[PDB]
Amino acid sequence: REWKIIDSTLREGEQFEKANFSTQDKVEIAKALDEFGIEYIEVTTPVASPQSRKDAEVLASLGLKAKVVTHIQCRLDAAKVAVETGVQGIDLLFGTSKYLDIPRIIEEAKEVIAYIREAAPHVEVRFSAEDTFRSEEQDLLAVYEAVAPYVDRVGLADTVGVATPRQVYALVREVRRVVGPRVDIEFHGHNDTGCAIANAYEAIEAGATHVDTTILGIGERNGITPLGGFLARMYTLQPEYVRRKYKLEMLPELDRMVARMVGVEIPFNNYITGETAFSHKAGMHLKAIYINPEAYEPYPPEVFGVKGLHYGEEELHRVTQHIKALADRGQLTLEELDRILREWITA
Amino acid sequence: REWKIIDSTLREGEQFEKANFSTQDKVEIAKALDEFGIEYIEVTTPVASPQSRKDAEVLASLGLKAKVVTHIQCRLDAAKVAVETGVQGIDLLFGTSKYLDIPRIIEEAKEVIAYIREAAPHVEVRFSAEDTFRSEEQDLLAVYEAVAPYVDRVGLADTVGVATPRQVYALVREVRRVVGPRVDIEFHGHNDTGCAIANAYEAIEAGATHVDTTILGIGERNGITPLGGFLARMYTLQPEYVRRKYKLEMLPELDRMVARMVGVEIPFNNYITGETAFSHKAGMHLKAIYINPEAYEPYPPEVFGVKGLHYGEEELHRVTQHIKALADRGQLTLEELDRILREWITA
Ligand SMILES: N[C@@H](CCCC[NH3+])C(=O)O
Ligand SMILES: N[C@@H](CCCC[NH3+])C(=O)O
Ligand SMILES: [Co+2]
Ligand SMILES: [Co+2]
Repeated sequence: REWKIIDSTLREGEQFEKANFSTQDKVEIAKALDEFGIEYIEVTTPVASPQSRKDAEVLASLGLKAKVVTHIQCRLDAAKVAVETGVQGIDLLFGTSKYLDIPRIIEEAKEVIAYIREAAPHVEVRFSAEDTFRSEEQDLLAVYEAVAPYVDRVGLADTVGVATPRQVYALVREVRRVVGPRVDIEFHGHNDTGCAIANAYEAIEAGATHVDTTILGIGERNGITPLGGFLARMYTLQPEYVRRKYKLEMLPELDRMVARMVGVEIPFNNYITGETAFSHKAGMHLKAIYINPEAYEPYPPEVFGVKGLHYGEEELHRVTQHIKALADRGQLTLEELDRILREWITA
Repeated sequence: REWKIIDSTLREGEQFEKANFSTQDKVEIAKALDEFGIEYIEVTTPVASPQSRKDAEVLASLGLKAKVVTHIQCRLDAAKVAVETGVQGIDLLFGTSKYLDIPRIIEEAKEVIAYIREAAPHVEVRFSAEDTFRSEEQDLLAVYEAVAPYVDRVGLADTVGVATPRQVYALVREVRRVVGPRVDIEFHGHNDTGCAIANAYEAIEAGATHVDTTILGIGERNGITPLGGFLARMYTLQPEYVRRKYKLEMLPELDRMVARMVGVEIPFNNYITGETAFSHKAGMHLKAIYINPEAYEPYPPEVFGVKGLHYGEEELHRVTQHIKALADRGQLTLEELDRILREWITA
């Protein structure tokens, strides 16, 4: 299974009690996420406020590799503002939750999608359900199946943080059946019941292609799938893939940056970067206690920076230039060379 | 599904880097867990060290309601020491992990079980696999099925913290098939891939009856299923059951007690008791952002203390005496009256 991350530090993260990111803070965060290799960066909807709009505009025009995306309600005026910011993708939200008129939902959606398709044909269109896991699946599938021919991606969002891993798996398989071969599936999961990482994993197991994370899991309440924890989960299953696509050794810089900005300490037990993530009580690994004589190690700390014509000339040019650039910055490490070259040499 | 908690703060928690509990600390912890309503309290094997043995003896003879249990390797000399401490249950460990002679395992097990059955017939016998989720299931099931007629409970332990929720579910269903109607199933899960709570939940979904937790999830590395997080997960699914069986309003006292003893701060985002567990950025719940006009709430903070002959005379006697005792201590709250009386009045 292949998959991509949608970072939400500048969307979900702004809901975190202590977050108040300046435009400079956001640029710093986005540049670091881009260097890390994150594929998508979602920002708070530009219709939220003048500053949300200004920040979306700045971030979308930074020339990042990562695609800068946003979200809107199903309103033509919101769509208009979002397109104007220059974002590369727009997620349209709907809700059918028991805790909240399907024909209206579908019609308003198609109207807005039609507008975006015409005004900005290059922009990704996504369509997602707020409070997915308190909504009746037949209502969800009805809406997804109606909109799927016209969108690039559909989204499931466990807004309230109650979904169980096997519910996420089941519903993702159902959505895949209904949207067909082309349409991708994104998952956004809150952590109120301790399932955000497990749910993100199970969505991928079931065929989802995109997962939302934030650095340190910051977000509304106890937040969403944390970047570090999610990477740990995926690294144990696909280590070569994960280590190739992301600069895992910079994880501690990302955690520290955000911790400093929002004024928290990294949790004592935080995935990977927490003080005790790799340690145990000296003297307590006793043969009377454990069968295996070694203290177990799920992954190594250093991986996460913790103490006839011819073809291929374009890639050769890019690769050699990139390696040279790293060398001249004093940043050419064995980790970098591995991730740059493994796909060319090994088979 | 009904189920019980095995607290492991005095077994798994002793592996936590910063833990060094005195005998007094352990008594304080065990008394608080007993008041909270935890069913089982597991202590480090008495064969580990003179102090482990002394502490097991003290805890097992405190007259707690909770059952004090321990673990051993499959050795007659270990079994002997464990029985002598007066513990009410003994878990025998085996390992078949790919990362570590089945006939030997089974024979040594039956020898030790036989000894315990004869020497202490009242003691619960449990039988558990170290590093369960890196072991071949056919090896596991072979051992479980051979020992099950003679034990009270079998255990699965994700020692290395790599199991996925659907693996836990599948293997638990398989174990249930093999051990039959009488034998219970316990689950112990590490959190290295962020799945400890989700895995504990899925084990229960599949038929498991016991789950290990520690306060704040302290333990080796980033620890195991945390008490608070697990209770949150279960409360959202079975709120009446959970609120009846445990004094949920004392959760903050338990988290604070352990945090103080081991010298950590409660994580900013800790389940229930963390600073931001219930909060969000003031002003950021915008109608432009969320469809639902209210900021979502998975459970209420106050629930967890966060800001012809006749029959039934014996229970009437116990209930009236208990309510009177609470009143005279100044501890008779509406929460207490609810959990004491709901099972008598409602139907
Ligand atoms: N924070 C929003 C995210 C929605 C994601 C939709 N792609 C929620 O929890 O509902
Ligand atoms: N801390 C031990 C617990 C074993 C539990 C067996 N009932 C482990 O992770 O393997
Ligand atoms: Co959210
Ligand atoms: Co353990």
